[PDB]
Amino acid sequence: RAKAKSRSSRAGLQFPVGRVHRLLRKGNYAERVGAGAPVYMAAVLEYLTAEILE
DNA sequence: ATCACAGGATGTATATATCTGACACGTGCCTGGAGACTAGGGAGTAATCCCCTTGGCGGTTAAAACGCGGGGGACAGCGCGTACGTGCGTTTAAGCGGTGCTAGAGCTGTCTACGACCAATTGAGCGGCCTCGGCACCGGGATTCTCCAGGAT
Repeated sequence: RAKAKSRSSRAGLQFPVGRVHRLLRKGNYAERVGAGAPVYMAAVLEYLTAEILE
């Protein structure tokens, strides 16, 4: 049994990834969401967040 | 000097006849709509808890309302001159039609890596709690604005 590990850490991100994946698959955006979509998106939201805050 | 009218010139709308290709209708599929069936999760209902909206009171205070005087902008009127509009004649390449080539859209069939799904485990994040520190406000002083008088242009 591997230890549970936050994806944000894995991706080197501060924004949550599992949650983004979760949001993407529902809200009825699509029947299915690919593994790399949540990750790509989390990076984008984080990037923009940084620009405004900076 | 201005009004209107009549004539000409021009451009528009009108009826007419003919042409053609874009619609209206019919045929033959064929695959998506409709009927029939079960299974189970979402929506509906009521309980009820308590948070937050409503209404009311009294002070106190800044903010609105009102009035007056006077400068400054909005507006109308005038005249200059030039930058556009209109019409003519020459030049351009747009549009039409047809030809020929093949690059890439669109569809078929096969196979497999990917994600939905489900059950188990747990730690990342949310609610509630205390603590005190950055921000808002007070009062005083510094200096940085605007505006008028008087002396230049």
